[PDB]
Amino acid sequence: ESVKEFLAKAKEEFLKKWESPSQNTAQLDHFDRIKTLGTGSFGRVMLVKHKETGNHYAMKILDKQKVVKLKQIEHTLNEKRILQAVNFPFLVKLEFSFKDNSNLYMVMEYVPGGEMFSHLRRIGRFSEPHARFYAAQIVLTFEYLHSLDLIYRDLKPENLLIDQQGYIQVTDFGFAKRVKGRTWTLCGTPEYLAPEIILSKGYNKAVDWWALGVLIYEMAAGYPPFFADQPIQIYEKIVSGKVRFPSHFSSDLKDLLRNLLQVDLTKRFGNLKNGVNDIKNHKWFATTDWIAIYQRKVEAPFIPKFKGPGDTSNFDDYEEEEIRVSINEKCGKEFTEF
Ligand SMILES: N=C(N)c1ccncc1
Ligand SMILES: N=C(N)c1ccncc1
Repeated sequence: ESVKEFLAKAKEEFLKKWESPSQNTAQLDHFDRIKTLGTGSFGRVMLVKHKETGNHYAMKILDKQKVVKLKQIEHTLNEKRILQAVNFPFLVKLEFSFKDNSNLYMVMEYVPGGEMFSHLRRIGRFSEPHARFYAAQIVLTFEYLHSLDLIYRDLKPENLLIDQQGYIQVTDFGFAKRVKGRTWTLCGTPEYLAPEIILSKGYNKAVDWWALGVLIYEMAAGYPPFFADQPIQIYEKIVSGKVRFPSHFSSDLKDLLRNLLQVDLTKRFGNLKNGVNDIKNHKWFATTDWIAIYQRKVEAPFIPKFKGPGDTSNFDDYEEEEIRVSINEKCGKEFTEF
């Protein structure tokens, strides 16, 4: 009942913000730009500093014209509407949002420890206790998101930032969506796609649990289970129903992964009658104090090295491009609700 009442309040609070989203809560010249932290086909993330408070933030900047051309309008409206409505210890907090003639802006907390991906590639692979600590946070986060009828759809090490306490902060909700029932969009990253996405089926939250299997495998092995030079070859391996495990994997880890990497979505852990509890009660998680993880009372496997809230050393170097704002409004109709 404690979990039921927790999730009921979580949904109440989400729905109130979902039905009346915040809009236009800062403007660009409230900030100084410091450094580009990442770049994509239609957007960027920049470290910025608020000029009055001195606080640092990660500012996601999306080019409206490029969003339209890459057919990401609905997805970018999803991302902002969801981010301004959610609240969970392992989700990056949105602090401000606004738009101008050219761009959409989402200003969120800056997490200086960097992407899990960098740390995983630096060390090679995580020990099972280390992987399990992160996995437990994703399990709780998906329990939260799925109870709100939200599917995340982009789980991968690059989207998991490590904070000052060594805990995960999930970022990039660009593919997240509120879904009652099925949805159909081809999106994600090839190595993490569930078979039913590859096969163009109407799919559901079970794709997140498949991706968790991929993530746990990758954290514990150092590489994902389905790897190939071309996406088509990755997809053939994903749908095959065959995975090989390193001998150093524990038997419990292999058993959990076989049930998360279940190609038949109707047999996949997280999608059975007991839902998330088939995962939480699995022997691989026997040492996990779920409440202590939620309360952030467990000592983390490591704390990232950084000097302070403005340190960018755990992110990499990109060409610094202008934040140009047209004299004329672009795509106003498409982004009215942003
Ligand atoms: N890539 C990001 N959205 C990000 C968020 C927070 N801190 C750093 C990066
Ligand atoms: N003390 C623990 N590790 C613990 C394990 C499972 N459930 C609660 C606590």
